[PDB]
Amino acid sequence: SGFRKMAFPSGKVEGCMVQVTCGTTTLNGLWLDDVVYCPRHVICTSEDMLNPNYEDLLIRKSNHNFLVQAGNVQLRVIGHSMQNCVLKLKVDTANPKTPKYKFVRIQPGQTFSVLACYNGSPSGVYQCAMRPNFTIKGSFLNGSCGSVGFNIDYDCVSFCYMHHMELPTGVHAGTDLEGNFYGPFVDRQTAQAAGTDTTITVNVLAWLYAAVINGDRWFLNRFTTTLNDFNLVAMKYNYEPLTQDHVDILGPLSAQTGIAVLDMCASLKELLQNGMNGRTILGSALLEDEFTPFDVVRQCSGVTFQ
Amino acid sequence: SGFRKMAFPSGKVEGCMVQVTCGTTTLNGLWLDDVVYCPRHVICTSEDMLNPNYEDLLIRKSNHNFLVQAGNVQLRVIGHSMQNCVLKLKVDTANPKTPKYKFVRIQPGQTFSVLACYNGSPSGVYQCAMRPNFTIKGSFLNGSCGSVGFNIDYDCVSFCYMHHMELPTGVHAGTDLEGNFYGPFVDRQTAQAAGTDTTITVNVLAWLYAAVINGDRWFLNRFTTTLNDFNLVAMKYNYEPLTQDHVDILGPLSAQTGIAVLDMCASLKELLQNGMNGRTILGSALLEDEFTPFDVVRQCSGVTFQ
Ligand code: NA
Repeated sequence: SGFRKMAFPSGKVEGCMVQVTCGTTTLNGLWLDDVVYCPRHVICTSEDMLNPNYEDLLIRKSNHNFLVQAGNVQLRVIGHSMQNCVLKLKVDTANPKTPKYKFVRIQPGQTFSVLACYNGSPSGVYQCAMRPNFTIKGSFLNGSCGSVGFNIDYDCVSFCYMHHMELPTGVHAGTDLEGNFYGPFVDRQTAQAAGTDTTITVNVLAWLYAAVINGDRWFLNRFTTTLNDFNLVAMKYNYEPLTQDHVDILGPLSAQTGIAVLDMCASLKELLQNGMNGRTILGSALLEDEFTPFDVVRQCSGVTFQ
Repeated sequence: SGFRKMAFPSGKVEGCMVQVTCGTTTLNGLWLDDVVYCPRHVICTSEDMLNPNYEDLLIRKSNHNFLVQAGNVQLRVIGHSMQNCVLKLKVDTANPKTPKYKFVRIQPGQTFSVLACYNGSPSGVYQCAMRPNFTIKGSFLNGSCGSVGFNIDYDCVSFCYMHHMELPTGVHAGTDLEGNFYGPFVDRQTAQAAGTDTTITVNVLAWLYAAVINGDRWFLNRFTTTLNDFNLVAMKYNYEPLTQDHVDILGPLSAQTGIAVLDMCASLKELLQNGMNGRTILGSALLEDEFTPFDVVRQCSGVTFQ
């Protein structure tokens, strides 16, 4: 037993990380088959970043202006193209370590692992959630751009995130692997409003199920509620509305614990209205929302990869 | 910017994980060169765990009683030997993915990453601390036994932990890679008391420095303390005594932030006495003690591995 924030094993992603240099800018690229994927702002200086015309900046670059290094192997660039906010650098060599993969665009509230990288080399792996406002609360320094987020299902790597920027607020924004930003963000060093963020209600509930399974039960109460009643409370506390689809997703955890979702909603409601009275749940003095129902089932059943 | 509980990239360790089955018992092993290392209780049934004579039990076992799977391939056991609480299974094939490695015995309060595994298959990676009482608060399901803990220094994997036991109280006990238990624990399914745990003071200070570097400064004050007077208060809240060795270890973080160690101790003193009063530090409602000073420096300056 025990319950931890767990990242996917990073080995299949480590084998794909490369360094991309264009003029004086170096960041990270992802090498799958004979294509290297990286943030288009590799072609920008910090001056260009205030108001970049990517089309005109890219027209100045040839294949040989892109230095791509995989460990010590120099790759040769034989094509370049811009797709939305990503550059695709065609190289003359297939990555022999290419895992089975998919490109996926994740929904807000979904979790993924980030392999944080500098100069094409891995520094660390951590789990996070795509906030309802399509930001992530990461650990990204100067040079981390091109670091990717992913899920692993047995042998298949689903790439869902590439890192592009830090907002002035110190939260993180980036794209899917087709180069489309999550949220309204743009690859320009400018003031950018993220949404009002909200708590991922179905994730908090999943983690209350996790707590019961590990023997934390103090917050279980003799109340029930309705969806519409619970949702009036969720709106007051800036929690995402709960839908029947969310109830259906929680059903296996309901079945295990013998606690009907609406009874667990009545418990969450009392926690929102009364606070936690300085008590903890799974070693947290806050309600955690960065575990999906699928993450709680995975960690509580013992699913594996390779 | 941003600060996350970051694990080491796990690729080097993934290539070393195998499955070891002896009769009804399956757990994880570590394949380095032509040796597979695993918990010696792989030779025990649940029935045997009550009072095993390992010497006698190991005598009844033949090489071919040890089923070793490295993915789709079965390794041939040609040797079995006991070192303290680890079995070394000699195999006919050296691991071609053997990284540069050391075995190291770590100190209470030091941190490491765990590659959690089931039936030889890596399932996830997390960073934890060796508690002052030599337990780890992990996430370990039936058969996660044999999962290892490690650090990386440049190119060399330093293995420091193998998981052996889930204590009845729900924390975890295990050995160095020479099979010596951390703390007073034994590989017997028995009631075992863990010592009184304490909070890792030098780690909480390191994490307060990480907070300031990331723009969380509300807990700073213009109060002073001697090491001796801080320790009188730490003693009251079950915090480890802070030594000069500890103050010296925090010096680089003092130097970067311009906040004297004893000034940060004056801050922590205030935090223990008045609590956090509804406020958070780096997103946490509690004081975090699973970051070392070294962990904060390498996260905050973007150290990488190859
Ligand atoms: Na721990």
